[PDB]
Amino acid sequence: TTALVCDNGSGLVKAGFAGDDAPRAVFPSIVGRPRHQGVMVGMGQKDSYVGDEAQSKRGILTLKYPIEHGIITNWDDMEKIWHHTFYNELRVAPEEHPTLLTEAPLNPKANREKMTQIMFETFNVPAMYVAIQAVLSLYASGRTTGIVLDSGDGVTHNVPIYEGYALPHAIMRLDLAGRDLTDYLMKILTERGYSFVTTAEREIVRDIKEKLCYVALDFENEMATAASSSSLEKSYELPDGQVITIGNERFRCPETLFQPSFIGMESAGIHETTYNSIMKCDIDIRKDLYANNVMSGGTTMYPGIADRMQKEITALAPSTMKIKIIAPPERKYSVWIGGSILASLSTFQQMWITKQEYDEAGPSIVHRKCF
Amino acid sequence: TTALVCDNGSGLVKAGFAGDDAPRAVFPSIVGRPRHQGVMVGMGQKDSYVGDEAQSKRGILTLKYPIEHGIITNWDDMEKIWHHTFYNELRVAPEEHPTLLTEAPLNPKANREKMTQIMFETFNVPAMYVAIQAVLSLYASGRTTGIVLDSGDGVTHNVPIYEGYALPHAIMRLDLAGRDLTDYLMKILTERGYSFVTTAEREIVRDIKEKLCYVALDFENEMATAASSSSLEKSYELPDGQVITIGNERFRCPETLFQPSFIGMESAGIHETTYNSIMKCDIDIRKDLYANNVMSGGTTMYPGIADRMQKEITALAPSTMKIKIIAPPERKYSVWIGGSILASLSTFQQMWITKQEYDEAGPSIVHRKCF
Amino acid sequence: TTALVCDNGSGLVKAGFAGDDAPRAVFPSIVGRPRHQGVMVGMGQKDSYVGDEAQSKRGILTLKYPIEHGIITNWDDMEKIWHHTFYNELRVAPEEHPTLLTEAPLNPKANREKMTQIMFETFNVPAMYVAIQAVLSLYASGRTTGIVLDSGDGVTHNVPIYEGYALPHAIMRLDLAGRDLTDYLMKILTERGYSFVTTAEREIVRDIKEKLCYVALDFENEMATAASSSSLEKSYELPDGQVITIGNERFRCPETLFQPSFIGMESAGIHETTYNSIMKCDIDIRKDLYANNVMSGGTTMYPGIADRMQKEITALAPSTMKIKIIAPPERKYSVWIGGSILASLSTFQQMWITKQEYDEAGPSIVHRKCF
Amino acid sequence: TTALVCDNGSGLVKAGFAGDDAPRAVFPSIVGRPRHQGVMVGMGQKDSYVGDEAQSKRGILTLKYPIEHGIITNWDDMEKIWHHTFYNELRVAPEEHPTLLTEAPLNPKANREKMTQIMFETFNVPAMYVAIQAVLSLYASGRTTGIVLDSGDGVTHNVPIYEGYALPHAIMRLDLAGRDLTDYLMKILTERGYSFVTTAEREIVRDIKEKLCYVALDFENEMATAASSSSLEKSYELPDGQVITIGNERFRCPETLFQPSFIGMESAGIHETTYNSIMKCDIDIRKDLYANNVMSGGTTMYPGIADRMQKEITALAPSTMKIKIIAPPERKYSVWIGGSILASLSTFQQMWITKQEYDEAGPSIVHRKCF
Amino acid sequence: TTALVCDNGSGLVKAGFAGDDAPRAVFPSIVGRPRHQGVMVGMGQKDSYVGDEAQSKRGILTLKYPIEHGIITNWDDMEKIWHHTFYNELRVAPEEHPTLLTEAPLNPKANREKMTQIMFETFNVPAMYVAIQAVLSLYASGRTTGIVLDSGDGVTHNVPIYEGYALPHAIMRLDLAGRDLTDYLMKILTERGYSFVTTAEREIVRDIKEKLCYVALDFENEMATAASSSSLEKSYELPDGQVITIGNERFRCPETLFQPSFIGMESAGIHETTYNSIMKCDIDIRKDLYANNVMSGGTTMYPGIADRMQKEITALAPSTMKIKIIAPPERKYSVWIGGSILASLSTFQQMWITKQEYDEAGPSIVHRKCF
Ligand SMILES: Nc1ncnc2c1ncn2[C@@H]1O[C@H](COP(=O)(O)OP(=O)(O)O)[C@@H](O)[C@H]1O
Ligand SMILES: Nc1ncnc2c1ncn2[C@@H]1O[C@H](COP(=O)(O)OP(=O)(O)O)[C@@H](O)[C@H]1O
Ligand SMILES: Nc1ncnc2c1ncn2[C@@H]1O[C@H](COP(=O)(O)OP(=O)(O)O)[C@@H](O)[C@H]1O
Ligand SMILES: Nc1ncnc2c1ncn2[C@@H]1O[C@H](COP(=O)(O)OP(=O)(O)O)[C@@H](O)[C@H]1O
Ligand SMILES: Nc1ncnc2c1ncn2[C@@H]1O[C@H](COP(=O)(O)OP(=O)(O)O)[C@@H](O)[C@H]1O
Ligand SMILES: [Mg+2]
Ligand SMILES: [Mg+2]
Ligand SMILES: [Mg+2]
Ligand SMILES: [Mg+2]
Ligand SMILES: [Mg+2]
Repeated sequence: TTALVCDNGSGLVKAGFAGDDAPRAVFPSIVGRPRHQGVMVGMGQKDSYVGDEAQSKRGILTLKYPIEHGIITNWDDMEKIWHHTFYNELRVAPEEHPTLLTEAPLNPKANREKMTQIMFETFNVPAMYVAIQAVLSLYASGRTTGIVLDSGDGVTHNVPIYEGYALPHAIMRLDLAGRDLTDYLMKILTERGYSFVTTAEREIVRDIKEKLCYVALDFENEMATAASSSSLEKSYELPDGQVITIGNERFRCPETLFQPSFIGMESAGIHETTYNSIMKCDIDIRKDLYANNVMSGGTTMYPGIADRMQKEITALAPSTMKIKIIAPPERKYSVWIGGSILASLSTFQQMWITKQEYDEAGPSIVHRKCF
Repeated sequence: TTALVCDNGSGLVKAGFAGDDAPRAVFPSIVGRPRHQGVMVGMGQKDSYVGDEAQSKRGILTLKYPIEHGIITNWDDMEKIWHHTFYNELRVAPEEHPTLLTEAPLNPKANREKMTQIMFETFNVPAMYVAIQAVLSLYASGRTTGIVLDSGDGVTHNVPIYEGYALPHAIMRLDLAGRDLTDYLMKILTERGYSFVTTAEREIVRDIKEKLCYVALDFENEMATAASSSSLEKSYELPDGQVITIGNERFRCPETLFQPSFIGMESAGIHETTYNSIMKCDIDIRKDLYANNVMSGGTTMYPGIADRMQKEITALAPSTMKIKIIAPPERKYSVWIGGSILASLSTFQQMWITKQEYDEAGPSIVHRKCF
Repeated sequence: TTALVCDNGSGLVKAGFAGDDAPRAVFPSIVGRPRHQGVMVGMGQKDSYVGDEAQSKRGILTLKYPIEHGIITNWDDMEKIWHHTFYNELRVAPEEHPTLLTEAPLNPKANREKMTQIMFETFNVPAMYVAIQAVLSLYASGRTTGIVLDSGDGVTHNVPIYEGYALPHAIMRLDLAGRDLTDYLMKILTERGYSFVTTAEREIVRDIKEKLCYVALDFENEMATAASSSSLEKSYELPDGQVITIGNERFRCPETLFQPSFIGMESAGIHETTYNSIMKCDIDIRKDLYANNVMSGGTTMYPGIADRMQKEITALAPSTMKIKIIAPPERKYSVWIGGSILASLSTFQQMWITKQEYDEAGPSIVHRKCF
Repeated sequence: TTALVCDNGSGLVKAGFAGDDAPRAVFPSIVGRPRHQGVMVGMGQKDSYVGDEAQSKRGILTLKYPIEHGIITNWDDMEKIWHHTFYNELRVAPEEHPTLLTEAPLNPKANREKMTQIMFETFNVPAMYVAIQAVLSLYASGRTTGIVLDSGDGVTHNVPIYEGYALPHAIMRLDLAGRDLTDYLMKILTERGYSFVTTAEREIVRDIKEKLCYVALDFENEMATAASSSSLEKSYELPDGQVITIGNERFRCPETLFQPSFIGMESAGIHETTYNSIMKCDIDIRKDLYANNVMSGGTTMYPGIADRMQKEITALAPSTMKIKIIAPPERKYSVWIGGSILASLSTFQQMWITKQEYDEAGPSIVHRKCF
Repeated sequence: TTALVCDNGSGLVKAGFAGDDAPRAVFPSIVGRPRHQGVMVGMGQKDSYVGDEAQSKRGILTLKYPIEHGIITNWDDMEKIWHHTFYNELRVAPEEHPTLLTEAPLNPKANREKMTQIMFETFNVPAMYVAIQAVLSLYASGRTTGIVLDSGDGVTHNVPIYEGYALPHAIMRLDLAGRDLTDYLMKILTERGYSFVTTAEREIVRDIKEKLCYVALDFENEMATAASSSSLEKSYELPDGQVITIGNERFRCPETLFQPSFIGMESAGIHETTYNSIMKCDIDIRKDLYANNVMSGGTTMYPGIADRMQKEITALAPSTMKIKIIAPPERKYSVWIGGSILASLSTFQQMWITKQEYDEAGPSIVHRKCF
């Protein structure tokens, strides 16, 4: 019949039917209340703005993100986003089609149980599933081996997979993603005197970094060139028509991926975290993981991120190993296309968690993995 | 049934029923006592002249204005003007029809409380409301976005509105208006030897500026042309039949709008005040305000005021922004037609402050804004 | 070398060199033609009488005043008065010494331009200046702060000054002065049956008020005492030897200063005009103006005018403010001594309008104020 | 020898030698031009008034503040203030003594580079340093741990410090300070009809809030008491001698500290910002920060601000934590006394940026932090 | 004279003189560098924190462990820990007293040679020895037979001993210890949403498991009780004052001892490893080993670990064998007290490796075992 695949993670909700080549719905997943004055409810001024209208009428709204570090925080408000996706954006009657929800690894169980209970209680979904983003992201390439390095707006995580088996003892999760690169760019742009404070202005810095930034191949040489010369400097126009000149900051923001120290995060970068998750694995595997290192999600679409990563992990692993980094076009949709394949896969149809089965067996059903 | 809308501000009282295309009553709102001799009360010489009779029999009267800078000063005398409006000019029995009164922003609370208490105590109005002139002025265009630049005889003020929301943190109010341009013209006309002193003669200079004056597109070029040549000079006939020649003064009076320094007022002009009230607003809004800059009220009917304003704000804001200044015909009635629409609007009928509700909840009721 | 200072205002021409303690020339500034019969010109009967001879041979002459409300009206006749001052009274050759002319504020520009053009055209003055009487009047005290309340025969005006700066937005000018008090006394003396009609008889009432009148401290008590008793009555001898008894009228004439309604003038008195010109000024100044309120000119030499004024403004201003009214002796010469100081002041010598400079730059030169 | 410490921030310049117990110079740091008329430069009327003379002769001057939100805006005019401090107020020859300048955190680099370049170029300071106000403010207590909550006229900021180490990843900066509380009081005082407009009148509201205001312990109870009763009302005398009655407004102005929504600022209050900057820090630290929460600067001298703050953060943090707020007397001088200690500290003498070192190494020297 | 015994293994350094009943020094053996900012070395901020100060000032430090799996990794940093132990903690002059160092079995020879070379080169120890922890642990009981099951922070190992002879062909070593149980608890506590990431937070989970955890007698029954009921749940307070509720996790962490599969370790548990090391031994011995099964070290102090172990090995070995598990109090000090006895034993004094003997015979001396 149909299946509805939703990348439910932080930032863009991607949703729309399986059996299609691209998402049908993509919208920022923000919720906004009128800031300046209490709502003129007697005249019917709508007090909630979710998804697209919020960004369209950004300046008057307290834009809240209801998913923070991949953990759903506001349950009253996340349900408004699902409400909007099914009834307004897709215009699909949700009681009729199964829904494949997706999650980060190593989340609190309570978040999966609430997310399930709502879908069975208020939307009355007929059948449902919660998958892990890094596994779906692999089907999108057609491969059955690789270390899926998945970035995002909220959570970065690695899931090595081999011969279709999933290794659950070497999943890694960082808390480093586009929201932390945005909160860093908002701090390094004040060195030029541009000062963004409110959430609406954050939704402008979240657009600067999308276009202007690029990953410096060698960070310590570009910190020379950006000091001696101004061919690196580039200019961008704000909504009001004022022009920014962004210069040096243009490549320091993605650098924090590789140096989490910059943001105060005591961690390995993403290059040391892929390498650690490989070294943790058995010695027999590693020559196959090095050859199949797949990337997905935004904050892995900066120009040249692959060409740096491959050099930077090459500097760690032995020189007898060829290292190829599979960064296909449309990484932004990798997880959704993985859902659009896996939901149409003829073997999968036994894994759906039928509403009846949850109603009788109780919420612990959701943690089963008879995959 | 009906609603009575009154522009109660300084200068012309505009009044007459909602559901009509134009005011039914327009009269100068002056009060006058016989000056020269104490009134022959035993013979019944009427000692008060309000509205039209005062201007008709101007020369013998001490014309007082009971509203000064939008603040009602004489409570004994303002009530004579409402008395005259309801009983003599409209000939409407006021106990029967709700009345929508209008106010400047940032007025003292005490002025709204007295104005309410009189309407409920002596006129016994059945239901009443006090609105802000710059919000009503926007409905008159049908728009739901724009920076309402409202001039007048007493108070100039800006109210940006967006998507029907009102931003109350960026209302600005100046104290610069037709009464200050009149008091300036009375001072620059003495350079030609015409000297107007009494209030009756002020009600002649208040008519000179209405007809003779115009806004110079470029002030510093016209101060050349008016020096080298006399095509700029123009002539006007007084009530007694003597002819004035007004020359250079003809365009210096509206110039004080843009240069409040001229009148001793330490302020931005109206071009810097619209621009400041825009810059104060959030960056996301500003491209929409620049496109919807609405004007209202007299002292915004001088020929070419729009065509200067648009150049003068264009000189401030970025050159990527189109700036359109919406100065419709009948700016003089914009606020009244806004009242004639808003009072007939089907959603508004819950906002009336019923007499019973004020009688029980006490005068603090008038500051509520469940709009 | 020298400078010639002239109080050119209405009534007494005061003239004579700077660097002296008192005017050298003081004379009534009247012009007179033989009234009764056309002049016996073939026998050489002199048809013009200016200054002192006119008053000396008053009774046969149509005494005209060539300055009316501080505006020069007869240009053919005012030039006779300057002619007489330089050649006959001072006996000074005017081509040789600079002349500091003085003016009322808010005069028509044309009056300053004609007054300049004559001095450069017919007298061929080498260098010249036109100052404002109320500024000069302040130097006479040595102060650099105060509200200069300047009376006169023609024009009353206020000029607040502070720290040597002049505030040009709070100059006030009334049209109320000794000529209007004379024309009022000529009307209230007919209540006793004395009737003065001709201009010569006006030059007698202008001498009655100088001696007999005084300012009543409390007007409404003296209108009692003058009704119940006759210690207030006083007697004066006319030129022919007839005795007047002036009684009640003795203090009603200066009262019109404080109540311009009496003369049909719709105005604040001088006590409300000083107070209005203070209230107009910035709040930071006012405690300094109240302490430095200077008086000058005749019609401010009536006995007790200061002691009333100080009570009458004390009744307006707040009771925390000390109010001191600086009425020095020789108020009549205050403006002239101010000229005799300012013309000898070493900084001033750059402000002279050299004849060459007017000849080349044209009559608009006279309005410059690089003071 | 000596060291000159200057709190260069917005509002009061505090300056005077290290090794003393209190500033030797304290003056408002305003610059003023004569407003009403263009300066009589040929007579030598001084056209600039900085520091004390400006406030002394307030009413005639366009008081500009050359530091706005801690960012120096007018470079031509700020240099007049340093000129006045060194040559006129301290009468110290600046080529001879090192100067410790102080700054807000997160300022634009360009502001530090200009501020340095001027001190080395025009004053020719022999050696100089730019420190951060919140670090110096801690030495003033003698502590080596605490969350320095520093308010001011321009910028509020938090700097947690622990064991003498500075954590640079949890500095927070708001744009909320005495200038915004003044601009709010000027808006809420119009509810009583007092209307202050010009900058001179702002320098009176900036004195009202200093004396009359106090922080309400419980805002929502005092909004009851101020409604039912008038023991809360208090009265104050203006320079002219008129008395204000300030009532309800008396405690709503400091409330905006805790509720930035009131001023249109979308932010946490200062109570949520200290708590956020603590929660951001590592879990091991927090019990030590709660015990050492230091306050400094004006707008942290309102009566009872500490006793509210301690309750309001106690409502957030866990109840097992004792919270002590160290608000010593002379918070106004905390930063200056910190400079007077740190500039005399024997270890510091290697951190001075010698003029030679800047001349050779170039302006990037100023961002080094070999602290 | 004296002898200095040091448990040099991972986690707590235990040190202090032989001939005493308990260690004199016990401290975490961590090394820490300031994380957040490069050290202010010119001011003398100490850049190294070892032992107790590191844990005391935990939150600002990158806590590194210099011993990893019983192998010394950082030679520059381990020497700082010996430096601190001898000079600061014991305050003993090390050139004067022999030192008995202790080691895991089956270590790389290079680790013993470096450890020896440092003690003879930089500390200049007069005489020294490296013993094996599991042999010393037996003397602590006074027994001369038993299978010493020694746990720790780094290495678990078995050494069967019989009649004082050591069997070197049945030493077993696992890589499973308190550091792996900590890294597992940090992963299972995220199921409740508590997420510990940094090393400082690891030093809090390393304290949770010390107090809250206990060994479930029957794991599969307690996984029932913890599902049906909440008497098992227990609560603990963090340093900041926030309370954890730990529940189910409380007994799954020590379970990984018995099921190394849980941590991804392909191994027998400790119950199968004691049993394998017994079965490997000759049939004549085994009835004596079963009766003398001694435990030592932390991660063998969890409540009830003995009472489970004895049941779980009883399930393997024949039912004719009595099995007694000798878990005395103060297992944490067993190895140190074994050193404090063996170093005072009169026969041992010939086994010291004199400095002279190493200087002449070369580093291969350290592997001799003329025991
Ligand atoms: N073309 C791009 N270049 C750089 N960054 C991008 C680009 N597109 C999106 N991003 C950023 O990547 C982040 C995550 O996007 P996305 O992968 O859609 O999140 P999720 O996968 O959780 O929906 C967002 O901050 C987004 O702005
Ligand atoms: N056609 C005109 N041209 C110029 N000025 C005008 C014109 N009509 C009115 N004005 C002046 O505008 C001022 C305000 O008029 P109005 O807008 O009616 O005041 P309000 O809106 O407060 O009633 C008055 O001084 C009036 O004389
Ligand atoms: N002693 C006096 N008492 C009252 N009024 C006087 C006295 N002297 C002069 N006046 C009147 O004051 C008027 C103005 O005189 P004056 O100040 O000389 O005029 P101006 O200053 O314009 O020359 C004249 O009417 C004069 O008669
Ligand atoms: N006693 C006081 N009570 C309340 N506010 C004060 C007091 N003294 C000063 N202020 C206000 O605090 C603000 C900042 O003062 P200050 O701390 O000197 O600024 P800075 O530290 O930047 O020099 C000013 O607006 C000042 O008026
Ligand atoms: N009372 C206890 N209960 C449970 N575990 C403990 C206890 N005390 C210590 N541990 C843990 O045992 C581990 C090893 O401690 P220890 O035996 O001192 O190591 P070593 O013997 O190598 O010095 C450490 O992780 C320690 O936290
Ligand atoms: Mg994603
Ligand atoms: Mg109007
Ligand atoms: Mg005079
Ligand atoms: Mg400060
Ligand atoms: Mg041990």
